[PDB]
Amino acid sequence: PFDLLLPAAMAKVAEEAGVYKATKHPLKTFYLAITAGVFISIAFVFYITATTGTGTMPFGMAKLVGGICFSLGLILCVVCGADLFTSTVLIVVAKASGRITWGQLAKNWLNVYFGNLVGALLFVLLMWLSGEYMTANGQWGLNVLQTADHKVHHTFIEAVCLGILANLMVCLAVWMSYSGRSLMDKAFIMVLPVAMFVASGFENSIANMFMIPMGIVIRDFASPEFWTAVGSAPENFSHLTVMNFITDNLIPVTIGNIIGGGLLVGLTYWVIYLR
Amino acid sequence: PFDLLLPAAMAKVAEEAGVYKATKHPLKTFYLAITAGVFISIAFVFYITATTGTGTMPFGMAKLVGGICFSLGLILCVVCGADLFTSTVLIVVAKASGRITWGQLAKNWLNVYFGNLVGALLFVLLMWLSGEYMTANGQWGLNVLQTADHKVHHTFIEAVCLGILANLMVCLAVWMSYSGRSLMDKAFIMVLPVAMFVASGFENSIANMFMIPMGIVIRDFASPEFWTAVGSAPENFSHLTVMNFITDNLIPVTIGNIIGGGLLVGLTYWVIYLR
Amino acid sequence: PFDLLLPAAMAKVAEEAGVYKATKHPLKTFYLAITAGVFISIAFVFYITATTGTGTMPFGMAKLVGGICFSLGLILCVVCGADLFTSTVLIVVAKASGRITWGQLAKNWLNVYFGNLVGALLFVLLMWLSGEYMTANGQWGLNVLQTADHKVHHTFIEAVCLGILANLMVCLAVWMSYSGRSLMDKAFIMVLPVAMFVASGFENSIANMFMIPMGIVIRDFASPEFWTAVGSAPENFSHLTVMNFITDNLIPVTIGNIIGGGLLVGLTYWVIYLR
Amino acid sequence: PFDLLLPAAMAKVAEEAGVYKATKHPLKTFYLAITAGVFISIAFVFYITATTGTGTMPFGMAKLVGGICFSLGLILCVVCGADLFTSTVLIVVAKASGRITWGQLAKNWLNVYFGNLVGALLFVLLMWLSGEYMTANGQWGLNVLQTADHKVHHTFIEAVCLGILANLMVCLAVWMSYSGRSLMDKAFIMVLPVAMFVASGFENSIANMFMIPMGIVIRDFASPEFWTAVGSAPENFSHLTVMNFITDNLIPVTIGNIIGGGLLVGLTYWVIYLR
Amino acid sequence: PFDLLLPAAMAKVAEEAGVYKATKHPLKTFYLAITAGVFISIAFVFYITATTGTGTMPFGMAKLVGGICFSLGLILCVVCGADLFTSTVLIVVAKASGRITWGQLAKNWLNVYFGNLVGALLFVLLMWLSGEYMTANGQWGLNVLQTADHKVHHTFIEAVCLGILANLMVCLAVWMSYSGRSLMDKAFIMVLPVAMFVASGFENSIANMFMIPMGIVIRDFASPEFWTAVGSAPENFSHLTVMNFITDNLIPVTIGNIIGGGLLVGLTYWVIYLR
Repeated sequence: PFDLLLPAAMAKVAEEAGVYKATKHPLKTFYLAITAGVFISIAFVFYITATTGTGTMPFGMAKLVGGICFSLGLILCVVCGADLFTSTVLIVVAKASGRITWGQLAKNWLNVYFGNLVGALLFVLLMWLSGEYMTANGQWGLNVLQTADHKVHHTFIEAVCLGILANLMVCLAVWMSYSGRSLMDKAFIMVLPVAMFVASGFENSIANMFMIPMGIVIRDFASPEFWTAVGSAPENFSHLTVMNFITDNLIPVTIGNIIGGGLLVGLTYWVIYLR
Repeated sequence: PFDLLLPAAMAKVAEEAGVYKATKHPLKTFYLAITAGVFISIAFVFYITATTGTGTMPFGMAKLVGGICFSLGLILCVVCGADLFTSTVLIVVAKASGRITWGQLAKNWLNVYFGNLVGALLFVLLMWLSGEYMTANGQWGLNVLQTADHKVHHTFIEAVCLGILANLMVCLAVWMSYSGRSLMDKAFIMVLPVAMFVASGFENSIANMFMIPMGIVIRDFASPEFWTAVGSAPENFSHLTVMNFITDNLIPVTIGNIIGGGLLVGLTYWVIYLR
Repeated sequence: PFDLLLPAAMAKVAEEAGVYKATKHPLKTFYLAITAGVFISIAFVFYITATTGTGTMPFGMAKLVGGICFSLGLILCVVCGADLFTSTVLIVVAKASGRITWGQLAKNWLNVYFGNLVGALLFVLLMWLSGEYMTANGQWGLNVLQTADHKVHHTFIEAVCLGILANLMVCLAVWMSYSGRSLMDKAFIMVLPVAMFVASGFENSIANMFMIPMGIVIRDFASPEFWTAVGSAPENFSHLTVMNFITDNLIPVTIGNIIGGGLLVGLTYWVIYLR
Repeated sequence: PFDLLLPAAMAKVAEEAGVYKATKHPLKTFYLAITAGVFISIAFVFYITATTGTGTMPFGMAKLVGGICFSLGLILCVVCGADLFTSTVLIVVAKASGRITWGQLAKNWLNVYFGNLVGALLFVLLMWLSGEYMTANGQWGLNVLQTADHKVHHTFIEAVCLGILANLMVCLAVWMSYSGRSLMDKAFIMVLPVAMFVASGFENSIANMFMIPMGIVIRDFASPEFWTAVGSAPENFSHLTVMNFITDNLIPVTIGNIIGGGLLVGLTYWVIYLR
Repeated sequence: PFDLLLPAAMAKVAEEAGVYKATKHPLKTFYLAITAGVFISIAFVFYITATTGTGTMPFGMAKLVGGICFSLGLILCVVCGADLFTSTVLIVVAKASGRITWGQLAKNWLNVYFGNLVGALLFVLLMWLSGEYMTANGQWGLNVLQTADHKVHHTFIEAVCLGILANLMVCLAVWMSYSGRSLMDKAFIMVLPVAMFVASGFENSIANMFMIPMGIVIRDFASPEFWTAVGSAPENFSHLTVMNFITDNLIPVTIGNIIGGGLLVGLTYWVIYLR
């Protein structure tokens, strides 16, 4: 009563949440994953808006403010009960406890991944129809294009490790929020961990599902006035391809996400406490 | 007790609030809508004051600070119980639940819209009688004029999508505040979502009801000293017309507001939880 | 229990506080008004200290930081139970409810006004005896002089409307703090509304009771070294006169304060809820 | 329960705390005063570290950040139960109530003053042995020397009034923290009042007990490399003398501290409420 | 209930936590120490990311932001129940109380130290495999190298005193967090004390266990493109050697850590309260 949960109780509520999320109806899970993807896309839009025009600003300060803005998406995911893949990886605790089977875990992960992708694509369509890429004389679109272009230029091991580091922070934020008992203890304990992985540049698969397709759409369908304003051409971002997106980024970053989240946070604390 | 509300309880308190707001007396609803319009105009005044003179400042940082300042209006609307149209669209949850009829919804929406417009006009009159447009050697009035001029230059589909995105954030902030149990959990969970839509540039109909008429009034009745100080002439803002305001902005942004708020937040969560 | 007060309960605690404040002993009211004036003078000293040297800083950011600093005075007034005139105007709710008479209201308002003036003068004497006007090579005194000089150059209608807007924000902050149940919900819900009216430039009579006499004292009794450092002369601020202070500022700003506070916040919510 | 304390209860808990602190064992009081002096020295070290290199930064912003950093010391003093002289002056409430005698008050004040001085000297020794004065190519030591040099150049009446203003803010912060019921309401209500007196330049005797001896030690025992880096010589700070420290600063600032704290905060509220 | 713990209760919960941590199973202690080292490495990564490119920024502001970012690691250690050596030194309270023996204390300290080192090395390997040292055209790696190089250039007495000061702040933050009763009172009371020791430059042994080996790895295995971008050569950091790391830094900083933490915080408060 009125007290923060101790780590053992944190692990037991994590186990219970894993069982609850794994036993939910597939259609409800799909809808919640769509909302989670929409929230993550909202967070990346805030990040891009905040970090626009900060070239003269110091690198660390601008990235820190961008991460503080980006934490809104995962705060929304936690508060609104949406199913985010980075958070659904933590059902490995319930899997190890034996309360859920491997088939339930596989179905939940697939459903949440697909729903997150659908939500990210829907928000990409909305963002493009809004005309946001011409903000600040095209600097918003240029920021989107540069952010997307940088993510497609990583090695397999580098992408895997970046995904491990990103899902480490996301699952640590979720685990810490498990201790909170109010809307504020479950939101303010989650700004710094997310801001770390956003400012550092760690790669999140769900966030990339919004980022890279947005960059591809802007590279393809931008008006010539946008290119004239930004002083660049589409051939400067030729590497922004769907196949390159899925191959150079999606698979390695996703594999790193599983390895980080449900091996370095879920399983380790299950071993420490719930074994 | 002492715990944040779970999403199912959040949806049920949203339904109950919708029924309560739809069954209120029309005169009380009109007065509360007037207060809500006054609060929204207060928020836009804070935004304009904060963002004045930030041309040299980075775009994202200045817009983020402006949004943080702007969140005060919706915080006031939630705390003081005022009826804001962006929030009254969420009575579609109670409509879908069957607790209220279509006539009640239509009457509530019309009354709240009219009251918000009346409150915005009253605060426009107060702001003009205050002489605030000559602050910082006319940079306050110039900021108001530029903000109003930019909003009148959007396509129908772009305005509709911008309104969808704005009401998405507003209704998401309201839905998240439904989880809080104190004045602080119902205020700090609402700064970031509002700051997102303010910094990004998403269009809110109620906020525009204060913004654009203020710009028209300043364009019409400004002293020649103000124009000399700002180095511009009224013909530079010829497009700032009442008919252009209602046609290019009000109808599309309002339609986008309904489509965002009571289709992408209210109905989706009613389907997920209250069906 | 553990929950924020609903607007009806907020209005009833406002009514009860009005009755309690109107029925207090006159000497206790005088002492509390003196403490309130001291707190308001403390807030203006923080504002001046924070905004010193921010000429190169953007206008909005500097004024926002100054308002955040200024909110300390009204936070102190609320927490410590001091009687501030901007807050005592809200006893019009209890007057309309019939719990107090017109004579009690008049006596309370006069006593609180006189006590606030006495406290502001005492803090002016303390500030002058401290030697603070020579801070930053006289930039503190120059900031005080410019702030005082700008306030004496407003029309009657402009001053009345500025006072209306200022007391609107002050009474709205008090009304919102009525909802809070802890020291933090009653302090953080009060920073933004005060910061708005401070950054915008709205005129508060009690704050001006410290500001303008301080400027007059500095204009009169400053050392020639201060004038040499600031590169100005007393004849540059000839308009800073006590008669000009009371006539151009005190009466119109005070009348606007009553019209804002106990007509646009107190009476409107009494009509909505307590009628 | 769950509610902030009303001013009458705040005064009664202040009286009870005064009796408790006055009736404590002298050795425990001495140890707690040593810890309080260490905490105050920690706060001044944070202030110096934060304000180092901020010459190009605006005066008010840099001093505000320095005060926010400095509030940590008094937050530590309140949370950890240390006996700080600025806080022990408030036992005048219990003295006026008759619960403690004059001898107890005198012994408590002397013991706390001596313990604070001993703790400040111990932290001065630790800071010198750490080698911190060579941080940022000697700018840390130069900041310490300038801060110490400015404090030794005040008139008796100016020093007395500055001490009155400083202890006013410190005792007001303590009195406001008496209302809080958790670690957060007793810490966040204390940042702004302390930041005011730090940013403004009001003189605290305990803080000066760390500041000035540190400056004397740096002036005496600095390496010639430090002087070469800072581009100055010890003769530029000849006035930094122990006798000048105790005569020009310690006695007047301390007398102002008593007059502020236990006449303008303690006795006034005892008269208002506890008489 | 709902109230912050008084200092006597703070000391008794510190004693109980010491007994609990000293009586835990060695393998669980090792795993928790590994997680604590990972969290500390995460905090140093945030610090490096935040402070990258802030050469033009004022020294104090940049170091303050870096410390605010760095506080995340110790917040994670407290919330997640990890065993950090700087925190395990406080079991000297339980040792003095007689509840645990000297052998238990020695075994706990050795196990926690070894686990922290293993976790720091694992995160060093992950950081190197991520490729983070090429961020901002090698400015991230240059910041890491400079931070590591500066720490290897301290005298024995200076390193001992810096460790004393660092563990003072860490143990004071832990002791203050013992008073909090929620996730927020146990996190926000811990940002300022950690930020102090990070901004000032006080040396923490566990943090150095991540910092210096990372610098050695970057100095050894960096690509020539990184050196070309940063405009430097490995011979500029020849002193970055493992033997120099353990001799010039590890032993003196660790000894200072024990002397600070479990003599100046644990034993002093045991003497004041628990004797």
